[PDB]
Amino acid sequence: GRTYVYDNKYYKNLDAVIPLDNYLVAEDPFLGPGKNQKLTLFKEIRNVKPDTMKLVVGWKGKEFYRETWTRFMEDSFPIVNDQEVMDVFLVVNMRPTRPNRCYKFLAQHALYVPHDVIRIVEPSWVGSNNEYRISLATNSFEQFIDRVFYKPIVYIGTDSAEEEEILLEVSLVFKVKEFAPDAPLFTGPAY
Amino acid sequence: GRTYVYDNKYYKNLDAVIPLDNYLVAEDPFLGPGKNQKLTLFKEIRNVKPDTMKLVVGWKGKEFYRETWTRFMEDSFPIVNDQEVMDVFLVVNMRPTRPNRCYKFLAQHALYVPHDVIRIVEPSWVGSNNEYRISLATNSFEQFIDRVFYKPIVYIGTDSAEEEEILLEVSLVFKVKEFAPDAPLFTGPAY
Amino acid sequence: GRTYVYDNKYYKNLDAVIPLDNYLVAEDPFLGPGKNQKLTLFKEIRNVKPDTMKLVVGWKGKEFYRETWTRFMEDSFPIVNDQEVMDVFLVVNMRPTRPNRCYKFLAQHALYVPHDVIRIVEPSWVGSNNEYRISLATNSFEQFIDRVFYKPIVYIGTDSAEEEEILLEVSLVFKVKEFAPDAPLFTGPAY
Amino acid sequence: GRTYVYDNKYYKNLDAVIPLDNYLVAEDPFLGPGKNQKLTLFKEIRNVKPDTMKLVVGWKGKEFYRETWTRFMEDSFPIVNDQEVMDVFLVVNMRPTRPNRCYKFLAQHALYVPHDVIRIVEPSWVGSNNEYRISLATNSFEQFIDRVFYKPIVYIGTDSAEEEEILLEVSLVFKVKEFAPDAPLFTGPAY
Amino acid sequence: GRTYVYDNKYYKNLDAVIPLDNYLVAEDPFLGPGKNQKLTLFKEIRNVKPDTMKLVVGWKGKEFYRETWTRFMEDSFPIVNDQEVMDVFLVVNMRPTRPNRCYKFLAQHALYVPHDVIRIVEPSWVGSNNEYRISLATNSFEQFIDRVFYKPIVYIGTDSAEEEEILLEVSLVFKVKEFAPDAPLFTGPAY
Amino acid sequence: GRTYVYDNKYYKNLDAVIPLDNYLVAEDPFLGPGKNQKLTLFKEIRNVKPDTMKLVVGWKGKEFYRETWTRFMEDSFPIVNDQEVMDVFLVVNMRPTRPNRCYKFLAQHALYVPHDVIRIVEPSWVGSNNEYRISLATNSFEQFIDRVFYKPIVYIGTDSAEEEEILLEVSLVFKVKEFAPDAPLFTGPAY
Amino acid sequence: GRTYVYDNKYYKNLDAVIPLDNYLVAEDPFLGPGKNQKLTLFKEIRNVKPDTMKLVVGWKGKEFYRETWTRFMEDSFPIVNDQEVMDVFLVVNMRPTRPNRCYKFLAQHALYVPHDVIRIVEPSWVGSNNEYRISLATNSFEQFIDRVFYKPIVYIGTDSAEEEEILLEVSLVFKVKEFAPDAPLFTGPAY
Amino acid sequence: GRTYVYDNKYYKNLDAVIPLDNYLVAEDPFLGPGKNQKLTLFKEIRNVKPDTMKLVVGWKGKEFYRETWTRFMEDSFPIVNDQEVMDVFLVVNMRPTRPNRCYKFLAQHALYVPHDVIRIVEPSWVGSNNEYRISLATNSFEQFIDRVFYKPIVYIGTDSAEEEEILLEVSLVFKVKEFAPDAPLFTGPAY
Amino acid sequence: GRTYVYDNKYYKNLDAVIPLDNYLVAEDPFLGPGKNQKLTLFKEIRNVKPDTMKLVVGWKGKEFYRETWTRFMEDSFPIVNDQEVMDVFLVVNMRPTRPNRCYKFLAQHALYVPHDVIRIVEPSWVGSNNEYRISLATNSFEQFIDRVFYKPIVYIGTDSAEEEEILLEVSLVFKVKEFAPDAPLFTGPAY
Amino acid sequence: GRTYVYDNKYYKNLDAVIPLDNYLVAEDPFLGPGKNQKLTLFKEIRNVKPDTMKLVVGWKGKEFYRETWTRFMEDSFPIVNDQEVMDVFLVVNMRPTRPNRCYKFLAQHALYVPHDVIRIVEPSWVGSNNEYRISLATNSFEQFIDRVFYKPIVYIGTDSAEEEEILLEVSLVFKVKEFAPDAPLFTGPAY
Repeated sequence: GRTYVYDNKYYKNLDAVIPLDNYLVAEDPFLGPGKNQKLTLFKEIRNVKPDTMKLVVGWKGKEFYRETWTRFMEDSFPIVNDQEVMDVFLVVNMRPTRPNRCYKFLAQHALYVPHDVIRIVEPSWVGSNNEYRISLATNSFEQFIDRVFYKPIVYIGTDSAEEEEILLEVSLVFKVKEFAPDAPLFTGPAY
Repeated sequence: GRTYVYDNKYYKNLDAVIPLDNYLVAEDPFLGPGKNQKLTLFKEIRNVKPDTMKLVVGWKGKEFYRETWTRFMEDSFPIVNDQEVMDVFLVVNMRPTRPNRCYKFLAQHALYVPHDVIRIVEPSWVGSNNEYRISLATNSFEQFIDRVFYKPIVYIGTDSAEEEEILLEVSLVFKVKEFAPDAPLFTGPAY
Repeated sequence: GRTYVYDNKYYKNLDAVIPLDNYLVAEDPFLGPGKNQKLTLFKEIRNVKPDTMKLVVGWKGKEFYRETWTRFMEDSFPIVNDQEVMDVFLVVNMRPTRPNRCYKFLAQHALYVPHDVIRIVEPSWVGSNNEYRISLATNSFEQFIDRVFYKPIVYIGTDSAEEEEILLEVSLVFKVKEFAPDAPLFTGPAY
Repeated sequence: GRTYVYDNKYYKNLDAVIPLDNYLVAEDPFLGPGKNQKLTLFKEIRNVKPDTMKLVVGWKGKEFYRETWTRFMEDSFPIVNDQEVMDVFLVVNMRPTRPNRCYKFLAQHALYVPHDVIRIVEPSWVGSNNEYRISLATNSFEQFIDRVFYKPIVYIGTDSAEEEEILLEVSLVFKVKEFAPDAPLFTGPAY
Repeated sequence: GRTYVYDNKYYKNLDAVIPLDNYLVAEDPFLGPGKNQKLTLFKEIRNVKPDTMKLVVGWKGKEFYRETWTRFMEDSFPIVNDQEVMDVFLVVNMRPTRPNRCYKFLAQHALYVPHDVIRIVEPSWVGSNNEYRISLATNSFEQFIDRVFYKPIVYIGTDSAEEEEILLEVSLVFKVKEFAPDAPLFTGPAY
Repeated sequence: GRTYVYDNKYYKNLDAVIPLDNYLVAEDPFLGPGKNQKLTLFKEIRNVKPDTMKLVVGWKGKEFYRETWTRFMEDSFPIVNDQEVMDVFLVVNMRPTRPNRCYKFLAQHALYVPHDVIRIVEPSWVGSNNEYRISLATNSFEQFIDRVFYKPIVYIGTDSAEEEEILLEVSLVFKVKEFAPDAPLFTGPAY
Repeated sequence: GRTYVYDNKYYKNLDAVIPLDNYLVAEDPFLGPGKNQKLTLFKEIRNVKPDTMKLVVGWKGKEFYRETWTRFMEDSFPIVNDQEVMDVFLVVNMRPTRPNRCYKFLAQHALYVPHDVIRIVEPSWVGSNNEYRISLATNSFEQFIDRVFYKPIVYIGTDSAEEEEILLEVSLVFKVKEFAPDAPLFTGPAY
Repeated sequence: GRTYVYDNKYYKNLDAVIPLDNYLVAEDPFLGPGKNQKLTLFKEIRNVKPDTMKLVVGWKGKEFYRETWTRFMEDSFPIVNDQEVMDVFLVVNMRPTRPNRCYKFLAQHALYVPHDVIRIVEPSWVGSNNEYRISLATNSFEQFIDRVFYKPIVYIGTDSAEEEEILLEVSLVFKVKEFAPDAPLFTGPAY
Repeated sequence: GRTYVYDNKYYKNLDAVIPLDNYLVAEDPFLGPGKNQKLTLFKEIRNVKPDTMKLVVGWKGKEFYRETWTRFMEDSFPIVNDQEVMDVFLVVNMRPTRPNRCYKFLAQHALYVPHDVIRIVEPSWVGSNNEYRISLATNSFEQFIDRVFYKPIVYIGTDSAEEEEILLEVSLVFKVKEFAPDAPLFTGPAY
Repeated sequence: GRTYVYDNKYYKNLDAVIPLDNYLVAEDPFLGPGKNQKLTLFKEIRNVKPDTMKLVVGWKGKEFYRETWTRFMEDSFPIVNDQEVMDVFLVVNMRPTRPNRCYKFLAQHALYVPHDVIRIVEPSWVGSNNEYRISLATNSFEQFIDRVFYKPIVYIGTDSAEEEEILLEVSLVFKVKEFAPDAPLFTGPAY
């Protein structure tokens, strides 16, 4: 948009001259409000037979809570501001250990000792990001137990007609709402 | 895609030669993971006056729990594997008893003795499948009570300007996550 | 569609002669079933610095519950029919106090004394309706406390590179399911 | 169109969420009101020279009326209900006696002894159904004559540059308006 | 479509390799079967006032029949073959006597002495061909009267807001079905 | 654009989720900067023969300047602010005196006694607004002459094949750039 | 296309009323002129390492000619009519022995003892039909040698990053031009 | 594209201001490089029965070579420049002897006495140009034999269900590459 | 476009085988013929009230000419070739001093002491480049005055409903037509 | 494709939720199977008159074979693996020696002393790559002659109406099928 004046005659550039409302969709939590904090717990290789699923993790509650508290605190310390853990996601990331394989990943979870191997029965189909993301929603682990999110068990399979070797990566993704005051950090003594 | 070789000259068939990412949508529960188990409880005929809704079911808690436990166990026994009831849906299926009628179904629920007849006030509009699906989330019924999902009441109406006779079918649809081990059934003694 | 008969020959007007199914979307609560009841609590002017958010409301629980019970009962009395409060939304409506300003509103909530001023960290982006709507789900306030929804705190900011004066309006929007019987109101004595 | 309720939140399926008036055209009589009754009178083979048409039928009035009354009554008896003959169509169906011939059929009618062979002069062009349909609108044939539709003569040709052998089928198609009472047939004596 | 053979390999040119059914429409009579014979009777100039129509022709029956028989026979004699007059159309062709005029022609007919001037009342609108075509369906005129089509009267107007001078041409268009035998004309004596 | 929060899960409305540069064009002066002031000078009826143009105005310079100064000053007095006459347009507005006429207007101007009637020779074609707009760029008329825009002559014709009566309206349209200070009008004495 | 006549008025159905030339392409031989005769010679399983190709067939000329003559004659005898072998294609059909594998087949041929294993160097890419088709153009095998098409060697590989087990089927496809006289087969003696 | 200059301001006309790469196709030989020379050898009428083909030409080699040498030399003499016969095509042009016939032509060739009549077995389908073009690639005929292109036999049929009379025209089309020097023709003696 | 020859057969790549005229538009002067020379004169900050415009520059003629001559000569010296100043543009470039402001710029010019502040009356609307470009068309400044383009005054405003602080940059853009001979620069003495 | 689980409710990202077969085309040899080896023989400048072609190369057979053997062996030695020369292309690359010339290249070849200059007669048109590619399909040159591809002559012209100077580059492009065993190169002695 450009203007020119020639003896009270004005010029402009030619180029410049030339239902669903009732519904809502949820925002992706990792893309939505709050910070993302990924704590990778472990790696695992499983070989899965067709029409079966293998147990990914079989921790007792005390071990799940010890691993969660330890890893979160070791990574986060010092917690400098008031913050809220909006949610904790158990993330299972899958990949083939072999190239030139074409199949889809299958998963199911639950929130006694679980079966190591189960048959596929109406599973959840894992998308192309090959990740199954499960919503699970102190000074010492002792105080964490004294002051009293679900303990997950997960099964992974494929829709393949042959045995498949899978590499699994299990993580905890924390959704954190940080309340950092409009206050600077000063070297002591302040002022 | 076809290939031909004629004296080091290669040939191929002519025919062969010639934003929203931030958001999520929930999967339909009946189409999603887990098995579907429909227990039809009863059939009912109601005549509904314009601008009114009639009570479909007025069971006491003890009767709702007796009917649910009895029908589920009678249908399922023996429960052979570890399983989880993900959810229980109260399904109300509606149909006109007369042909050549054009109107939409209206519904409302709640989770003292309820009114048999109420006035329509900002109802839920039932879709073209003519079904209103409400999420409600042992050895004897006694043990089921001893070990301690909501008790629903439902109203059905029409947007019709005349009285309408409706046939109602009330069911419980269970969402079941079955954990069947990779283990066969053998005639005893095994091996 | 018009028909004419001329000596057993029939005539008609020329003009008359000439995947996504697996998923669900939630209905907007204010547009969906149940009545809407808006109780405006107060108005507030805040001046917000770039990259910061100011506290909108810092009521103690007892004050939040006193304000909610008082305003709801004063507005609703007499409650003539059986009704259910489906949900309570804390609505924060924002507007600039100045014209010719172009920026987007930013918000974050939480359900000790909160900080008056915080830094913007992965906030929720407020849409073009300039409203942040938070789901929060007796005879005297004493009976309301004796018989025992969350207490919200909200921060508002802008993505502006300059200081901005904002006018805020805080309301409670109640979602009400009214069960009005098919019964008239008669002057006493009835019949 | 499917609806789901989860704790007072409503869901719907995504797929369900996503001049010439001044004029009239006549309805095809065979497709329009009234029954169709086809009485095939005869078959005929004619060889037609280019630019000429041959006489299909040269019956005297008395023979046309004898053939019509006889064939209609022999086919229809007993006429059980009140009925009206809306119209009578003389239908001439044409086909080549040879395969691999490509030409169009030509026709002309009239309602002294007619010429057997005439020259083509501004004829009617027969369509791809190869049928020329001409609208022509008692106890004994004697009573039919005593109580007193036109007698047709028809010529058929081709636009071919060679002699063509044609197979002709001549029929009478009656348009019948039946007035069958809402009354059953009982074995005598009735009741 | 071209084909080439090179040592049992076949080649083809690349370019060669790459509801309303229930209704009928009448064919335009002048374009349809039968010959057209135009007998122009006379020319006439009329000046028509806005919202009025002037009488085009006011002949007595005897004059209409004398003019028709005389003009048809004078033009046609000798009638060499058997023929049928399918129909007679009274054609009124209109044109402005002045250039640079923009208006539409209006017409009405009827099949006592008629009024010379009438008011326009729900007329027929003449199309862009500026022609109003009305279907009207011996040795001496005496024999034509002795052996015993309607006598038309026509009014023409305009939708103009001023007086308009119109040139009218009145004709009779005959639709003739000629039955010319497949027989030559020989100089006498034949053979 | 609407936002909802349900237990740290964020929601948005579905509808909201879903060369020539080198050249310039002049702005229409009547639509462009500066005020418009129309002084209608006179009305005139002319009858124009085909292929000819008639003189609209034949004023001497002194009369053109007297008429312009008088009409402008009589209309404008008092000139309260500093202003600049950017341009003066001689506007000739044309219309037929008769309805139902279809032709285009033709014009030519010039800035001895002119011919009253000229032949059409490569004229300017007047557009559908039927206006020909010609750019022409004190206390007493005497001072206006003492202190010392062109004097126009205009011809109007038609492309019609007949004589046409035209109604002409001749005006002067002034383009005025007003410099009104940011100062109020006070009743004397001020303050 | 249907026609109707009503009192000399004709009716028709409404529905019926409403560069690269310089070049040639070769016809697919199996789809083109001449009969197809497939003689399957053998089946073979090969395991191919990434970036390598394995020899499919390493027959001496005498063995290739013995296998070809024997299989063709055993299948064809008696050759009842004059015929011409237009061409002989060596067809190598490939398939994975495992499901859920995604890769493309690679091939190369040649028309001393060949290497069993070679490296992939600018190969021919096999299309989606997984077939590599190579054009190769008596009473006893002795007479076939006495009266004196090329002897092929073929390599097959994949573009896979892992070792792949392939099932190969090697065939000879004959293109046969049969000249069967217009003469019947009679039981002897004829006539 | 037009340019105008008005006092250092430049003007231009408004109208002026406003995969398959890996493959080759052969050029049609008659449209491609080299001259075309058509020598028509003979005309022939054949009547072909359905599902049969008739022999077009049954010349002995000596006759084919005599006819070819004689016709080529008689037509070409004197051969004034160095030239190369790129190819010789046997062209068979077909046409029906009767009008109003719709069928496709069928052909087959071969390069003992051949059968006059054969059955159609997987023929070549002749395109809409009705031509079958077969590539066949001295001072006296004696020298042509002394110094030592194939001898063709051709069959023609139709896909017709009746007997068809065909007119055949057999030609030889020569593809000639002429090397005419950049040298004039002078009357002797030159210079 | 690629060509291949195989034994007199030619190949080509497949990919290669597959009103307003009456008017003119002016070319943008800065993009059109002649060089551009920008002499920035000064920077200025103005605060403009809604519905008002502030004076940008109020130089006397002698100061405008002194500033123009001085700046042009200081920048250009030495003028080595014959050149023509086609035009001089007064360019006023505007920008807000604050971010997050949305309004359009308004301007007016004129070519006594002018008012510092005027009311907006039919202004020129400044385009998105935020520039108002006004066409204005020796050895010492004394000689420049002795040998004898307009002196501009400019007002700038906004369409804003609040007071706005604007940063203005005033420049002179010269359009220069340089006539540099086809002659080199040599160090003296030449040759 | 991303999946989320919230209390047995499954979520997916919205974005993820939303004839010629009978013919073959030859693959470009330089893009198809086998390696490419370009041996540039020489450069040449020719001036070609309109409607004429100049001889590019006039080598005797012995010189063509000496140049080919020498250049191929000098470039290739040592030939380390078994290889097959699939084809040899004579490539003539053309370019103008002058800029701002617009014409197309013309070519013709042949496989006595040839004329240096010939007239253009039905040539091959060279495409936009300006290359004419002609398919032409030991220890010492003596052994190459002792053990016994065509010798080409090429003419180049233009469709220009003036004389044109052309730069020509003549090369031999070899198509090589390398059979490199799956065997490494070891320093002697191996193992």
